[PDB]
Amino acid sequence: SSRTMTVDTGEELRAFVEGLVESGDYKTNSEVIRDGLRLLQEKTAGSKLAALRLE
Amino acid sequence: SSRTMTVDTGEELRAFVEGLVESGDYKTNSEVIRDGLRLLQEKTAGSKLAALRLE
Amino acid sequence: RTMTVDTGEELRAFVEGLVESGDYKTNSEVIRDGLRLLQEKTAGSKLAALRL
Amino acid sequence: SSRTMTVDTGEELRAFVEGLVESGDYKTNSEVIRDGLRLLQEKTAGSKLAA
Amino acid sequence: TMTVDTGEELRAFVEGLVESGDYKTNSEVIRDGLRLLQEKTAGSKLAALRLE
Amino acid sequence: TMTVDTGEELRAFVEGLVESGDYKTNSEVIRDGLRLLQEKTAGSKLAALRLE
Amino acid sequence: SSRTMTVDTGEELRAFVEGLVESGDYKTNSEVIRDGLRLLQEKTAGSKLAA
Amino acid sequence: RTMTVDTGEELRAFVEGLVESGDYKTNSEVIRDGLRLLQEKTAGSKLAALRL
Amino acid sequence: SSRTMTVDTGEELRAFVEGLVESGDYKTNSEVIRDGLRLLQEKTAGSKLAALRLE
Amino acid sequence: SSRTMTVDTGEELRAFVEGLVESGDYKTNSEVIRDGLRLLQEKTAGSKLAALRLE
Amino acid sequence: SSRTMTVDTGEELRAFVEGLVESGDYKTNSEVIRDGLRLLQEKTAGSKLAA
Amino acid sequence: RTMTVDTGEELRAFVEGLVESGDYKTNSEVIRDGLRLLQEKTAGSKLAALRL
Amino acid sequence: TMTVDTGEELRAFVEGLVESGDYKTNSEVIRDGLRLLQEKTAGSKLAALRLE
Amino acid sequence: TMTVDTGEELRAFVEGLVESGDYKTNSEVIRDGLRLLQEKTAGSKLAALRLE
Amino acid sequence: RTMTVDTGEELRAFVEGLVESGDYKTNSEVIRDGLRLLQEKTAGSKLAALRL
Amino acid sequence: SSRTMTVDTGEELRAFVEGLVESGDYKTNSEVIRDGLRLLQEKTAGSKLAA
Repeated sequence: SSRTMTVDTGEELRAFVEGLVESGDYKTNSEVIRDGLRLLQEKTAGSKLAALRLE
Repeated sequence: SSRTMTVDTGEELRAFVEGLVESGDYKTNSEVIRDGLRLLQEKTAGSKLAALRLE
Repeated sequence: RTMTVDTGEELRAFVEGLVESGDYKTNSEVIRDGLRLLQEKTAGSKLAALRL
Repeated sequence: SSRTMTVDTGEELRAFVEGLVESGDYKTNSEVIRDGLRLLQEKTAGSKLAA
Repeated sequence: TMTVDTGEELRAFVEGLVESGDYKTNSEVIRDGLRLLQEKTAGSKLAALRLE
Repeated sequence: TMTVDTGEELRAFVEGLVESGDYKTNSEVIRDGLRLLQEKTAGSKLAALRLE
Repeated sequence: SSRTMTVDTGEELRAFVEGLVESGDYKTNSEVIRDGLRLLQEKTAGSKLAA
Repeated sequence: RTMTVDTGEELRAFVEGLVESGDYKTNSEVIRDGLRLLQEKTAGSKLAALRL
Repeated sequence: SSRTMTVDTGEELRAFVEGLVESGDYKTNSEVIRDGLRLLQEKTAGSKLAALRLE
Repeated sequence: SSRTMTVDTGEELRAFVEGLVESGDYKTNSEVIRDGLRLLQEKTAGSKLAALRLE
Repeated sequence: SSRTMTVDTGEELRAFVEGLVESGDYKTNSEVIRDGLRLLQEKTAGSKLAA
Repeated sequence: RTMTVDTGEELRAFVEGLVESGDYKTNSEVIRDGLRLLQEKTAGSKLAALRL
Repeated sequence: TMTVDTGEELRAFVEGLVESGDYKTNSEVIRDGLRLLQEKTAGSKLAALRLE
Repeated sequence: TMTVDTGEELRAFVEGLVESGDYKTNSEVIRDGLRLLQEKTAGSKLAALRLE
Repeated sequence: RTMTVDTGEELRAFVEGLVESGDYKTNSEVIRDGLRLLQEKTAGSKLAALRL
Repeated sequence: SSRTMTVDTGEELRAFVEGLVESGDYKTNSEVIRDGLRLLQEKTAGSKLAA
C-alpha cells in the first residue's frame, strides 16, 4: 500500500505545505500532498474531458 | 526557487499521478503534484476557515 | 467498536470546543458527525460514480 | 493535552473508514478522521451560526 | 413518547424558539428538526447510493 | 432531560437512523436535527432581519 | 369535509399574518394561509423524500 | 390565539395527509410550518429590503 | 383596502386562471391575479433596473 | 382570442400596476396583469407539484 | 417623439412573434416586442458593462 | 418583412440610447436582439417543455 | 469599416446565422459577438482588478 | 476575407483589446467574439429545441 | 515577443485540432486564448484577493 | 511531431506568464502554458458545441 516519490514543489508551495502542517490540520507533509491529489482526482473524475475521453 | 521533498502518496494515488503524466496533460510527476497543491491552495484561501482565522 | 486515532492537539481543541458549546455531548459524537459529512461527500462524489 | 483520541464509531462507520484506507486514497484510519474533522471545521467556520 | 438528552444549550435553543412564538411547544421544535433531518437524509446522495 | 412527542413514524425514522449505525443513540439523532435547525435558524434572512 | 379551518397560530404568527394583510398584498387572513400552504405543498412535492 | 380561515377542500386534504404521514401532529402544526416558510421568504425578499 | 379593475387577459390565460381555481390551490380568480402580481412585484423589486433607476 | 374579467386586486397592488404603466414599460393595465400571469404560468409549469400531479 | 415603431424583423422573427400571439399568452405583436425590450432593458441595466 | 408596433415613448428612448451608444446600428437591430432573447427564453422555458 | 480574417468555417457560422433569419446581415452577427465579448470583458474579475 | 460595419465605438473596443496586449490583431478579437457567440448558440435551449 | 515552451505531443495535437477546426487561425492564437482564460481565473481567484 | 512550441504571446501576456513563475506557483514558463491549455481543453470538452 505504501509508495514514496521525490517531487520538486518549489519554495513557495513548500512553504504553503509546511504552513498547513504547522496549523495542525494535517500531521505530515505527505498528508497535505495526498489531500491535494485527492482534490485533483475528484476534479479529474467529474471533468467533462474525462466524460469525453470515455465515449 | 527550486525545492524538493520526498512524500509517501501510496500506490493508488501514485498510479493516479502516473496516469496524468501518461496522458500528456502534464510533463512530470512534480507538475501533477504542483497542480494539486495549487488547487488545495486556492481552496484554502477562499475557505471560510481562512476568513475566520484572519479576524 | 472503538478506533484509536492521531488527531493532533489543534484538532482536539476544535473537537473539545464543539463539546463545550453543548451542540455535541461527547468527543466521539463530534467525530461521528465528521465521518457522516465525509461519507455523504464520498458517496455523492464524481469519483464515486466513476469507480462504479 | 493528547494528540491521540479513541473514538466510538460503531462497526458501520469503522467499516466506512477502513474502506477508504483499503481504497488507497488515505494511508491511515487517523488520516480519514482528520479529513472528516477538516470538513466539519470548514462547515462550522462558514456557518451563519458562526457569524 | 421519546426522552432525549439534549444538553441545556440545546434546551435553551428550543425554548427560545417557543418563546419567539413561531413554535407552540418544545415537541414541535424537535419534530421540525427531525423533518429537516429526514428531508436531508432522503435526498442524500448516500441514500441515493444505498436505495437509488 | 427533555421529553418530546414525536409520533411513531418519527420514532421509526430516528430508530432507523440508529440501526444504520451512522448514529449511536436516539438522542444523537435529535441533537443532529436540532443542530440542523439551529444552523438554518441562524442563517435565516429573518434572523438577519431581527438581529442583522 | 370542511373548507373552513380554525388554526392555533399564536399571537406572533397572527401578527405576521395581519401585517401582510395590512400591507395590502393579501386581501384576507385566509389568503395568507393559502399562500403559505402553497409554499409547503410545492416543497413537499419536490422534496427528495417525496421521490 | 386562533384564526378562522377558508382553506378549501383540496388544501385541507393536503393538510390532513401531512398529518396522517405522522410528520405533523395537528392541522394547526402544518399551518404554522407553512407560515414559517412564508415568513422566511417574506423577510429575505428583495421587496422586503426595498420597503425598508 | 379593496379595489377592482376589469382586465383583458385573453382566453388562454383566462383558462390558465380558471384551472388554478379549479385545483383548489386558490379560492377566487382575484386571488390568482393577486398572486401573479405579487410575483411580478418581487421580480421588479430585485431587478437590476429598479436598482439602476434608484441611483 | 379576447376575454375580459373584473378582479379585486386591492389598492396597494393596483398602485403597483399603475406605476408600471406610468413607467412606460407596459402600455395598459391589462398588459401588466398578463405579464404577471405569464410569470405565474411559467412557475406553475416547472413546479415539482405540476410534475408530481402529472405522474 | 413616436410611440409607434416599424421594425425590420424578417419573416422568421415575425413568424416567432405571430406564434406567441396565436398561443394567446400575448394579445398583440406590440406586446411581444415590449416583452423582449423589457428583457433587454433588464439585461443591459444589470450588465457589468452598465456598472 | 416589417412589423408596426406600439413601443411607447420611454421604450423608444431606451431603444435610441442603445443606438447612440454605438453597440447597435439601427432601431430594428435593437428589437431583433430583444426578440432573440425572448425566443431563447421561450424555447428553454419549462412551459415550452410542458406544451410539447 | 473593418476588414477581418475569419477563416471560412467562421464565415459559414455567420452566414448560417443570417440564413436562420434571427439576424439580417453578417455585420449584425459580428456586432452581436462583440457585444457578447464586451459584456464578458467588462464583467471580468480581471477588469475588476484593473479598474475596480 | 470578411468586411463588417462595426461602427466606431465597437472599433474602439476592439482596438482597446489589441492595445491591452491580450490580443494581437483586430481579427483575433472578432474571432474570439464569434467563438463566444458560437458556443452560446450551440448551447442554446433553442438550438436544443431545433436539433435536440 | 516569443516564448519557447514544452507542450508535449498530446497537447500539441489538441492545439492543432483547434486550428484545423478553423475556430483559431494559428497555434499561437490558441495559446493566447488559453492564457486569457488563466489570466481571468487568476485575477478572480480567492488567492488573488488574499495576496493583496 | 514536436513537443516544443514557440508562441507569439506579446510582451504583456509574457509578463503575465513570468509573473506566475516569479510567484513560485509554477516552475517554468512551459508549465504555465500547459495550465492554460488544460483550462481550454476542459472548456472545449464540456462545451455544448462539443456535444
